[PDB]
Amino acid sequence: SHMFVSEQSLNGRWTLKFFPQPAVPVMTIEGAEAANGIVVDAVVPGNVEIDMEAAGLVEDPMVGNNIYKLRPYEGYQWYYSRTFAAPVVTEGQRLVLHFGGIDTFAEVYVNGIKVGSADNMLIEHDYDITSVVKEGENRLDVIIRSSVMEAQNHFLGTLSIGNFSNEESAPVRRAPSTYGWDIMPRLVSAGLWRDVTLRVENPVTIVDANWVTLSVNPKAREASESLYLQTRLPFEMHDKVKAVITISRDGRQILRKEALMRKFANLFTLNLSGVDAWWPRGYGEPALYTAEVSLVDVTSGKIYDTKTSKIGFRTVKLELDEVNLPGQPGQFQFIINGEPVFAKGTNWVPLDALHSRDASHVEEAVQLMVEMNCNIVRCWGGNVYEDTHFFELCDKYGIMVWQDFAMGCGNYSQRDNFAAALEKEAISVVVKLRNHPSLILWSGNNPNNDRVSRQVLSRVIYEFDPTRPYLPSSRGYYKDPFYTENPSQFVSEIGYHGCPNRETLERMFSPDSVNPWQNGVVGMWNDEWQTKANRIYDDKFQGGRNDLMTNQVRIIFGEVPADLDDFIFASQSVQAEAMKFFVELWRGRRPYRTGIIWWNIRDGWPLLSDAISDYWGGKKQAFYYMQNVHHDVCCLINPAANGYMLKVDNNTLKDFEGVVEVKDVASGKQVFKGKFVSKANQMSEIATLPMQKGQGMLVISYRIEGNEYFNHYLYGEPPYKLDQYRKWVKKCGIYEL
Amino acid sequence: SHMFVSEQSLNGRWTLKFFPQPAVPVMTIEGAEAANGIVVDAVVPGNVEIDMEAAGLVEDPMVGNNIYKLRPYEGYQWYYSRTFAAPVVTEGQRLVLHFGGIDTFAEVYVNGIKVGSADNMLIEHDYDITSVVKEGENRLDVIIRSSVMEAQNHFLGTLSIGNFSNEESAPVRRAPSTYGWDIMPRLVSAGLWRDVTLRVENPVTIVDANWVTLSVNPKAREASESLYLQTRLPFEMHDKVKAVITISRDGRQILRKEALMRKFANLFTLNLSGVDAWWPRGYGEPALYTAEVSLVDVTSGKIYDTKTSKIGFRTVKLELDEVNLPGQPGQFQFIINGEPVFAKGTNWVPLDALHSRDASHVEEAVQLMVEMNCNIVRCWGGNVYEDTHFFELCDKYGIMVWQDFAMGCGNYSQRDNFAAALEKEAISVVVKLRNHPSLILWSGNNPNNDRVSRQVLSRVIYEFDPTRPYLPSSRGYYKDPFYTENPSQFVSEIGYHGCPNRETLERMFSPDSVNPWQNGVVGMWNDEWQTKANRIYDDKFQGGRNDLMTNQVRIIFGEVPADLDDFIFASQSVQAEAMKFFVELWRGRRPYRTGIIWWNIRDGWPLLSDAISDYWGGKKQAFYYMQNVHHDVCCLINPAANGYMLKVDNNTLKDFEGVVEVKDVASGKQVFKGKFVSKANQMSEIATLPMQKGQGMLVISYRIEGNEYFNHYLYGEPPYKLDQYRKWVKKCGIYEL
Repeated sequence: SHMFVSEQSLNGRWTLKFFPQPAVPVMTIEGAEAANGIVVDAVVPGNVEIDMEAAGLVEDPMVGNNIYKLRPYEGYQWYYSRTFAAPVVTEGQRLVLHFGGIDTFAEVYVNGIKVGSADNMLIEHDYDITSVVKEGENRLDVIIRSSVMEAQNHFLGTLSIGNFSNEESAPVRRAPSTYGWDIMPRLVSAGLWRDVTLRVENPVTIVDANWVTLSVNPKAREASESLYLQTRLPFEMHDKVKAVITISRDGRQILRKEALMRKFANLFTLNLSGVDAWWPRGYGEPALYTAEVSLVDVTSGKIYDTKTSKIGFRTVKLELDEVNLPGQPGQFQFIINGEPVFAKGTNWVPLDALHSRDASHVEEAVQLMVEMNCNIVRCWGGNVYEDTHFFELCDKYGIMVWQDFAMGCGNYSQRDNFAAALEKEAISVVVKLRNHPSLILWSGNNPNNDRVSRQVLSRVIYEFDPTRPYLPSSRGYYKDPFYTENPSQFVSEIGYHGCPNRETLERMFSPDSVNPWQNGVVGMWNDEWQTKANRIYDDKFQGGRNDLMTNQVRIIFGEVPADLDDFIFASQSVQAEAMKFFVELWRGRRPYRTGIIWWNIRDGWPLLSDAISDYWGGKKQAFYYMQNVHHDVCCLINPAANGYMLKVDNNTLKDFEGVVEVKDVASGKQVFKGKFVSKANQMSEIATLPMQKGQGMLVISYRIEGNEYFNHYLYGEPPYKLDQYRKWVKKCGIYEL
Repeated sequence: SHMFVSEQSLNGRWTLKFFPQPAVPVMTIEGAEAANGIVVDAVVPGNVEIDMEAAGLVEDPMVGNNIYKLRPYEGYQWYYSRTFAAPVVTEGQRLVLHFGGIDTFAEVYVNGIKVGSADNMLIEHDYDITSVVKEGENRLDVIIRSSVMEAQNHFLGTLSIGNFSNEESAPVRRAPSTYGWDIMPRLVSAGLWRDVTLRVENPVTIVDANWVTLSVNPKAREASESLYLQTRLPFEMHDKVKAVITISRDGRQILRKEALMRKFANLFTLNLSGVDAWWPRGYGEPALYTAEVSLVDVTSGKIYDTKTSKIGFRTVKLELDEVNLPGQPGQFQFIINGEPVFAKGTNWVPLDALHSRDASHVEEAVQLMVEMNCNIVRCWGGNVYEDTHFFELCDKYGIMVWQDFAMGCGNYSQRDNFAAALEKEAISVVVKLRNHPSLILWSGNNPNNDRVSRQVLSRVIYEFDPTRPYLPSSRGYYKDPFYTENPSQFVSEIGYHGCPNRETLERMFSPDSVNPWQNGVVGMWNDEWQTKANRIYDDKFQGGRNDLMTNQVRIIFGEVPADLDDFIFASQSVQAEAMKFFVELWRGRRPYRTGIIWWNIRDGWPLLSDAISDYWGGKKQAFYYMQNVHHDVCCLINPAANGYMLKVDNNTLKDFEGVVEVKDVASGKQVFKGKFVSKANQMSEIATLPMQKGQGMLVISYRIEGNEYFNHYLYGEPPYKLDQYRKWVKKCGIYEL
């Protein structure tokens, strides 16, 4: 919330004219209107493929192999055009044209006069159009050119070629996943994918309100909060404007401070009483306070500007362990408000290949994490930066955010132009997000002499966010020593394949391609299944990523099921047991293990992937398994040398008592029953259970403070029988089918 | 070989107009034609002094003191002018004006319109003149200004003044030796010293074909070769062009791979069978393979572009030792294809002061190294970068190349402008030479905080050549402890003075200046002998470098001879014994000693220097002495504590058996005869020979695999008798007089 004098939306219907980009790209209005192209109605915010599908010119890219039919448009130009009424601009005021998203390389014109040249799809773009606006009807024209073709204006270094990120992505500032990944389709797309507004500022305005938590005392309910305020202040207004700072919660005023404005930039330290600290989920309440600052004329009482946001009193420290594998990553632990927190959460991928539809999915997607009880989320660097509302939800629901700078698999340019473009991007995104309490870490996500991670991004954090840590860098049987003997205290990007629900299969695949076994030969994937797992370019081959699902089914159940529903249950049960085991293994091996960020919670396209819920919200079996091992206090079973260790993990700051009962599901015999005391913020061992004979499943039934919780442990050695496994799950009564 | 649509030569007769540079340098065509100057016929490629000498305006600078008469032209401007027919350029095609060498600061005009500004004589210059070319006769005009005068456009730091490299050389990007060195005349010169061509490119063209040897297995006859291909590819041509990669040898195809072009930049890995590794001389064959890549239309079969070059499957590592001297000079060894190689070779200096005649000397000069059996050559930083053909010869003949970035004695600018110019130069020369297997190392030749060596040049290698190492930094009696107790494992830049042959003396000097003793007083050099020493500026003085020659003759032979022919044999024998001892000393002290690069093999002006062959190809006595101690397997004698140690060195990967016989020349008495086993790639000790009485010479005769090899060892203590030494050489029968 930033109360300008006025904000007028330019969202709505525009005119979109597209045409193949000639050898000399079109950059002027005259050439854009003279170009031979097709004109359709467009929607802003949007993507050009959405407007084309509305016009009936492209088929639904979410179906079959229609994604490849968008290939020719990667070399097209896109000419947005509309008219707007000029807002009222009195003397001294400034008129700002704001684009939250321009994908990507575009020339912006107001009344035929160029006002800006854009080169980054991940950050905002503001242009002062005060001197070009006219009375009455005005013209806004944006000529976008081909992003793929922009790559050929650069010479790539050796290490920028041959990586998993496309070479076209290396020299340009766009979301690397747009060019194609293993979990994301190739849809470069284009268009104005976020809001376009007209803002009016007074000569006295708030440039930036930077809120920084300097100290927090959760027990005394105190906190010292700093406000680094920067303003535009004419000298005639010096000593005549005052800043009104207001901290409040639920309409109740906590603190109010007034200070005469004697200079454009000031630091205000607010020592607060009766305030609670912001905590991630499990460790306390996500206490948020409304922080408002206004510039008010001391005489007339005129309000020149107001900046409002919800802050959280919180400190973060990244404790790098350097005695146990100091050279290996993952040897770190987050310290929030002085307390070591164990992290459990998901990786955040694109919400949609057509990123204009991201905002409409943020609410549901964040609700998936709230149901899952994640206390952390790592926003993948192959994706765009999410908008303010996503971080607001993470503030409200107490989910810590690990933000990677937008860089993909590979090494990047060491030269001045890429550094200047990346520094401009880093300064923009940091200034935008640095006041959210959920944000806890910046990551360069990269050999260690790399100018980008070890200089440009680090230098921006040093000057513009010194209170948040910066990290310059980040599949057969789940019980393989590759997982069970992994030394990483903090593991991340750990996934497992799982077939989507049949309903999703029948919706993304053509009816002939819904069954995966082309010509009935099991193990052989038809061309549509191959595309939906994701093939980036239309190549005709057999095998690849799809062979993972089948291989995993054989390892656990001996044979691949021919029945499609039996194959879905088999594949989803493998993903469900594997993912649950990984979380239980890291939680059970505290205090050495410090966190686990799994991959991933939600797909951004109808796809066969490692996600536990698909693009249309269809939750796989893994989602419910994971849900029962993400509780604040979770009773679990880990393998032991001569049996099974029954443990109870506590990701809170309070102690708990309860009773746990483990029994074999097939025989009903009680293996253990007793009271347990789970001390706060630690793993507590209950009892070593004797080894069981053969295959089977144990059911864990525990109750804490009058609430019933359930879990299970599959013992024995695979291959198991799908029907016996099904019958174990059904008699266990925890999960459905 | 880069098959453009067409390449039309502009070499030949041009018009040259020269005039003194006024205070405001002429930079436009109008001022160039208006300036009062002299017009002569010129030849491209060439130097302006060559054109003037053809016009009878300057005397032969290679004779006497005529080099100083070119001084006034250091302040002149040079106006090249020519007409050319426009090549055929169809739609989409691009016309490129290519200059392989512009010395140096020049404004390039095509039809009166400026198309480029040049500021570096060491790299190519390409200008897209498509938009300025006209049908029919076209005009090409180049206005070069004074290089010396360009220096006064900069302010020099303290450490750039007083060094041995000229202050005029510090802020400009030219060969530092052009301004004067101890072994090179001061001839700044000017001109288009390399080819000028017109190239036509298709819209689909090859930008760069970077070949990199990823792994080699010399005994399996296998190797994995990577092709980093960058192209220009219009989007309409995406998915419609294929890359045809062809590895072959002697017209026999080894591998052919076709790949559809889906993006402009790709990495192709070629795992090859039946291929041999490239080895330096002695360690194996210089196996070269023809690597061709073409961009072919999949439908029409049209070939848009083809890039062909001869590659070599080879790996290189530089093993830096620390157990010994603290990262001191020489404490390293080259590891080629996993085998530690002992380096023996020469420093490479300018082939000509008028560098347009370099190319005409490359064949003969490389053949000097092949006759010498050098396996390495260090291209000196005071020289220009050699062209493609010189590296092709080093590929063909198995001579490793240690390339120094062009930089002279002294510290350089730490500011942005010089760093940006050097980065552009490094990027240009690295991309040009990074596909030659002979190229083995890049060197900054620089204190440890220097921006140039420890940042600009290092960052370019890190991004554009990560498979080649980068090194940020590089008497009287030859038995003085200064040499015999030198701790450098890899010695380099080690030389000894030697008077040239008499024919070179009679061709360099005036007939009265052929004898060195002015007015007959022995030891006093006339003004012409002083000039040829090289003396950069015409300052009259006695002594200097020339006193080194006489001093060495006195130490070894007690007195300098009066007869010029006896003085030549005395000075050349000193140089021959001194240089031979150095090579034998380093070869005999393996494995601690890792290499020796001596100075030098050839002169690039008619000069009195430490070279072992002069500018006109006259081999001094040292050339033949050296040739017999550069054999792949060499029997040598080193001094010992209580005698002499007969050793045999092996710079190959094979074993050799033979018989060696050592006997005193004067007497004829056998001192030793026996069989030896020279094990591969090491120094092997044969026998400790007993100490001999007084002065004399031992002759070493060894036979290996039915071949005849010879050497000798001068024993005793100087001064010797020049006649007695000559009788020893004549009775040995090895060397002539």
